[PDB]
Amino acid sequence: PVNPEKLLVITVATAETEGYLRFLRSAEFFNYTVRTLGLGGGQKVRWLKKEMEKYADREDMIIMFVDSYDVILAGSPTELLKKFVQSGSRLLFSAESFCWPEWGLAEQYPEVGTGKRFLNSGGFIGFATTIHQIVRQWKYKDDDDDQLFYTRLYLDPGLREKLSLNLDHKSRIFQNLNGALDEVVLKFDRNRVRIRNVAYDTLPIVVHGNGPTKLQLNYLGNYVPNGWTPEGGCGFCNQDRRQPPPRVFLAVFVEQPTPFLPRFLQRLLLLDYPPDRVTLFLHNNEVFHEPHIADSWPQLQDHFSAVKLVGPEEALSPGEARDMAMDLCRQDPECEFYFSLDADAVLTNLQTLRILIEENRKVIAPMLSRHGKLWSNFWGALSPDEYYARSEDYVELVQRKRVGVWNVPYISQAYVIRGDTLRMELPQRDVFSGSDTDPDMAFCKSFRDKGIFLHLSNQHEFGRLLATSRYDTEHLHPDLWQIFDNPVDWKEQYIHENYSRALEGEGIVEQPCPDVYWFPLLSEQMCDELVAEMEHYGQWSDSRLAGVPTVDIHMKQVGYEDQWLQLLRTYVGPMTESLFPGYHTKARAVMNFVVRYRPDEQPSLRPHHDSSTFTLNVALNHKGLDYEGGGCRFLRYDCVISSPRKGWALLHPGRLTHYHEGLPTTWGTRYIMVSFVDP
Amino acid sequence: PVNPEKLLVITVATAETEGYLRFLRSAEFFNYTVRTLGLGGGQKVRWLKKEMEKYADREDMIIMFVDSYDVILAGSPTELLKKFVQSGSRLLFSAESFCWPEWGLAEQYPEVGTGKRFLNSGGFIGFATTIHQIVRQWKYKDDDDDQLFYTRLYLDPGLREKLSLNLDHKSRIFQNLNGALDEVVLKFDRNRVRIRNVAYDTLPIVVHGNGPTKLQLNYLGNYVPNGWTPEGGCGFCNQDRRQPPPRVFLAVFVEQPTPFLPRFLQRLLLLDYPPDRVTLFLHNNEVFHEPHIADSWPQLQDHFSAVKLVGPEEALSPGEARDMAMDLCRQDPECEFYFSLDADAVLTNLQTLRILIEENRKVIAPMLSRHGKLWSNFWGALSPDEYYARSEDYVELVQRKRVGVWNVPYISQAYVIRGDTLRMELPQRDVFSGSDTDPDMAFCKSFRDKGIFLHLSNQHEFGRLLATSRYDTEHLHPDLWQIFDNPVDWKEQYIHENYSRALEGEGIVEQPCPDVYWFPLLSEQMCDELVAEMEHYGQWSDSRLAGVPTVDIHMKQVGYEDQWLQLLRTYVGPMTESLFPGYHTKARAVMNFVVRYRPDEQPSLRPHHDSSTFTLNVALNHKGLDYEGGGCRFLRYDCVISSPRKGWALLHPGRLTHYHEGLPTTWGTRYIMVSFVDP
Ligand SMILES: *[C@@H]1O[C@H](CO)[C@@H](O[C@@H]2O[C@H](CO)[C@@H](O)[C@H](O)[C@H]2NC(C)=O)[C@H](O)[C@H]1NC(C)=O
Ligand SMILES: *[C@@H]1O[C@H](CO)[C@@H](O[C@@H]2O[C@H](CO)[C@@H](O)[C@H](O)[C@H]2NC(C)=O)[C@H](O)[C@H]1NC(C)=O
Ligand SMILES: *[C@@H]1O[C@H](CO)[C@@H](O)[C@H](O)[C@H]1NC(C)=O
Ligand SMILES: *[C@@H]1O[C@H](CO)[C@@H](O)[C@H](O)[C@H]1NC(C)=O
Ligand SMILES: O=C(O)CCC(=O)C(=O)O
Ligand SMILES: O=C(O)CCC(=O)C(=O)O
Ligand SMILES: [Fe+2]
Ligand SMILES: [Fe+2]
Ligand SMILES: [Mn+2]
Ligand SMILES: [Mn+2]
Ligand SMILES: [Mn+2]
Ligand SMILES: [Mn+2]
Repeated sequence: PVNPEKLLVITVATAETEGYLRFLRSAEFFNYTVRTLGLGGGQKVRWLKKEMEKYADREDMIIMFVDSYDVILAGSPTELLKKFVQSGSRLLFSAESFCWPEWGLAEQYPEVGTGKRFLNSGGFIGFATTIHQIVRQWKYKDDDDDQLFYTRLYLDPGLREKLSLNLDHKSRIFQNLNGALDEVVLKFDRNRVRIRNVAYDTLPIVVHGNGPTKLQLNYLGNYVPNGWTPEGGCGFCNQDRRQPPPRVFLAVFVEQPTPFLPRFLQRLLLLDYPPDRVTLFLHNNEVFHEPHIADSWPQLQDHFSAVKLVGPEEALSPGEARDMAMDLCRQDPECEFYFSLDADAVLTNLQTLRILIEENRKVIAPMLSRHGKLWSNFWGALSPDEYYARSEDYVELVQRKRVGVWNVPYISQAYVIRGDTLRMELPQRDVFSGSDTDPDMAFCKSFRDKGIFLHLSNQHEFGRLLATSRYDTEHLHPDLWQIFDNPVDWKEQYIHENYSRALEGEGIVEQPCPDVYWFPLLSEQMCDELVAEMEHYGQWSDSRLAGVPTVDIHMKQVGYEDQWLQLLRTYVGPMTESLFPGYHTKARAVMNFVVRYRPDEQPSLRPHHDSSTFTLNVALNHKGLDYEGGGCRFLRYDCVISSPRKGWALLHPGRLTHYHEGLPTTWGTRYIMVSFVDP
Repeated sequence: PVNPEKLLVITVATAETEGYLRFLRSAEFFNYTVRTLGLGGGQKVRWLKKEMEKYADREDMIIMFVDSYDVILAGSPTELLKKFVQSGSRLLFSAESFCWPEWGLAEQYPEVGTGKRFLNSGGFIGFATTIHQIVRQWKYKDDDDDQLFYTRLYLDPGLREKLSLNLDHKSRIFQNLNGALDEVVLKFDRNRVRIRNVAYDTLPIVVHGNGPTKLQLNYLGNYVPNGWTPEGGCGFCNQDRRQPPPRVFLAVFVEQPTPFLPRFLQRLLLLDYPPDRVTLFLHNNEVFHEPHIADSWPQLQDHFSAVKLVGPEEALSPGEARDMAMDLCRQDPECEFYFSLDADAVLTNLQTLRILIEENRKVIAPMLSRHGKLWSNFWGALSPDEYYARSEDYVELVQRKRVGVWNVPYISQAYVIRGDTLRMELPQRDVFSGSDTDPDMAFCKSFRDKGIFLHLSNQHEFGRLLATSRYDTEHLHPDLWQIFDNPVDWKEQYIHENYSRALEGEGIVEQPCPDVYWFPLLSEQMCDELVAEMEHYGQWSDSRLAGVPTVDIHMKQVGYEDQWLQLLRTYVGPMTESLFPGYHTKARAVMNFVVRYRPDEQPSLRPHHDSSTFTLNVALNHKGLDYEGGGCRFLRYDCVISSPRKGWALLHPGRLTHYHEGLPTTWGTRYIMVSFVDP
């Protein structure tokens, strides 16, 4: 039984990158001793050769040399030394599928049955004496290949047998990922994750993301060895910092017509971060949003430490605008953090900026998804063309079956970047631009090209993404038509704030007349925009029974029937079934129309029955302020609703029993919305 | 100016028939002096010749000889004498269109332009001396024609010129009806009626219904001269009597299957006449009515002085049965009046027998019509074939625009006959039988053949006639299907007695639950016969909405849909419009059915909505006596109708609001009738 205190791990690193630190944390988890050369590829052997002179006689010592930037450790020193002894080798190299650099040498390699045949110098383990005898032979220069130097020495059949050199053909200790991606799966335990090679049924110690397998290693690195575990949750999510706070440049990008932009702009005033510590940059590419931004700008200027607007007049491309905002932070030594936030990102968590800063990463994004769907502001995997690909754990992340902070190949729409990273590691201006590749992908490639991890946190609920795809802007109030595409935000803007409480009970609903129910339905903004949309149409004027017309406009005339029918199904239907227990509705309504009452034209509506099972009657403006005059009188009951409430609706039967009358409007203008449901 | 005291009217009569008395009353109206020969046709001249010897020298005297049985006087003696002087004749005969008996003598008659050419001995006026010179020449015998005797003397041209004989060619004084029916119309005044000859524009004094114009004279006799006047009403209706009362034989004839016979039999017990003075004869030709009559017979026997039933077993024809009943009165000297009453005659006036007896006629019928139509129990006129013909005043009589007691050619279904008339004037037994002519016409001919008037009184409202035409007897309770043909009697039997008061108001209708109305609709007899008709069918088992069947029978299965739909239109529709002001109904209902609740089969009905605008729910039996168990529960109201009332119906909305439940029937059997109206 070899002594773990006799095992030394040697690696090379010239900077403490995130990949090097990820390797080190995996080594510390298993209590390895690590010796790092070069913190102050032929240069690797030069440093190792020098380092090995101290151990030229140490037959008692076992040394494992591995890369660090693209390596993680998955097993303990005890298991590692046990497998090394089981190999019966005195210096065991990692094996792989490809013979590089010299392809011609593939002939001299011994025949291997089912295992890997060729050597890989990214990982080997052996006695210090044997290793010293190999690396002392290096005399070349730093730019010459170390793989071929180790190669050439191995294919010397006399030296291979003298020093007992071997390759780990079946990945018992070393797992090189290149050419073996389909052999490697995660193997889970309670508080630990490692990999299994399903082709050889081994549990390797060293995971080497050699070649173009860096993202596959980033994926494995999110779990192995203590990254995320079924019982402890994620391991580095808590350890890395899970009076005044840092100064932030907040950059907002409006690159397309976007629903609910006034709501987004107002939400910027609500973010829970000292506004005297935030500098706002806003780029707007759309003339459609200029009034929205002009409306909000006085509040934004009074809120934040400084503000800057770059408008459509400047004709900046999205990539040119993102380069500009990011460089404004880069060239300002007081910008400690850069917060990029796209207009289609809805932040429900107002502490999002604090939470992301505390995670203490170079680059980190909050996870945001389209409501109820899988599409999110990140990708788990890339196609070889850098097109989207679904990763093995993407659904679990999006559905928050697994929460944590994840190393991912692509993020978008919202991220927080350390300002010192922009200055020291990505100093160039062409981060998003400079190629015909998409600006958002060019950004991610730029960071991946520097070995900077792109982190994604689903540790908290942060918000959602708006659908902007086919946002029809040919309306006076286009967000009225957003009931299908963004129903969550449509509800928060247009459905009455106290509706849900009324639907759930709590005594909001009233019964002012027998079997006439009264509940809040529409917000004041919905009422104003619906009225304004009706008057914008302008062409004013039904299924009533007396023994009966109104000046009105039907939803179909203005192209709002399908939308109003959706509101009926989603909000009125459930309300009716709660208030008339035993009745069930699909919210059929052929008659949906706004009627206008004025003393100048039609001020009243004579007694009648509606052609409906029940009628919805929503006031749309204020009694007293917008009109003087009565509301609705149900004759068989001697009951009048004298004071209608703007966003509140009446629910009453349409036939037989509720003969009703529209009392004359005596001043101003009275607008109501009425649907004859279930005819 | 000739003196009216110098005018003597001479007529002949061997008995004081109604026609003679009608003539006399018309003579008394104008204050004529009448000398009647023979109260103790050649015999007419013999009596006149003898009578004239007293006046052979009376040049101061004017004498008018007229028949009496078929004559009425229409003008005064003053007008008569004025016209006689204007004629410039000394003996003026009536003229007519036909030369009888000898047709050959038509040549010797003087040419007449537009007027009547030939003589008629039924009426003439002249000086007593001139008349004596003519009638003293008669020496023949009583069976020889008087017309030819007067004829032959007139066509003697020398005697015609010597005595100044003339004919009333243009009907200035005498109006013979035969051959001039289209020349004669009534001329009305305030308190007097006479005739005008429109062909000559005259106002005759003497109306002679000679030949086959006796019925036309009877028609004129109903008005002329003081018969019926626009301002005094009828003149003989009041004058002829308009402790114990006379004994009556009441004869009832059931000659066809007749609706509501139990009601007729019960009504016999209600007639306002001392039953100890009435003897009941009832003939029933129908086996269908034997149970009806057997049911009633103990009450009838205990009510009347004596009773006799002649059943279908005897195989009497209608004419043989009417002869038998009438002869039972004829051969009984204690039968002072015979009252014949057909089963299809509904007497609403319970004093009908008293009223008709008081009118003091030989034969008189109360006017009865089919409800709302013109057909009645009398004819105003006959075709020459004795088929029905409409008279000039028939509609006025039927509509009671003119009321009185009318001399008519035909009566049926109800009449009161003086018993002494049967004994002394119509002693034969073959009154209705003896020929292939219809029994009811043979009866009328028999009386007309004896100069007996058939009177008809519409002075009061007496009753109506049932439709019996196509009475379908293939039912357990055939009168249930009589809603179309006899709706007045159908209502009195089957509609709840307090329905009409409830429809008119008066606080009968109740509202036990909100918008559930409760009113009496069906009589207990309707409920029992409907239930019994359902069980007679036997084959027990819908448009309900829950989140829902019943053991029931639909009206269509038993052939009662059209009838029930008529009840809905006539009685439920108006009730619904009164109780739901503003709602209007045509009473559409596709679902009409009786459901049965029993603990053994289906005892309850789970909560549901009906497929209807409103639902009619009529209990059909008694809670407690027929079943134990609850009724109807409306869930949204916490309101139960625990005690249903047998003939009462519930009226409630069918959709949205009145989710309702049929509480379990725990004993017996519960029957209800339900219609889903206006689906
Ligand atoms: C929704 O309901 C809330 C509370 O039921 C309303 O807020 C109240 O408004 C009155 C005056 O308008 C205040 O005196 C109360 O203190 C408020 N309550 C709370 C809890 O703030 C609110 O106005 C309703 N929304 C709308 C649109 O009418
Ligand atoms: C129709 O209504 C009348 C009166 O409203 C009911 O007759 C009453 O019946 C009660 C007992 O049943 C008596 O005490 C009253 O004196 C009766 N009133 C009269 C005026 O006679 C009658 O029962 C109702 N008809 C039905 C079929 O229920
Ligand atoms: C690492 O070593 C320490 C003692 O220095 C020990 O307490 C700890 O449990 C070890 N951890 C592992 C994973 O071996
Ligand atoms: C008939 O004569 C009487 C007098 O005797 C007279 O009062 C009456 O008015 C007369 N009537 C007519 C109709 O001439
Ligand atoms: O003015 C009102 O409140 C009644 C409107 C109404 O009943 C209708 O539009 O049918
Ligand atoms: O039993 C009752 O009273 C309810 C009957 C009912 O609602 C129905 O027949 O639809
Ligand atoms: Fe209405
Ligand atoms: Fe029902
Ligand atoms: Mn490497
Ligand atoms: Mn309209
Ligand atoms: Mn005569
Ligand atoms: Mn049924």
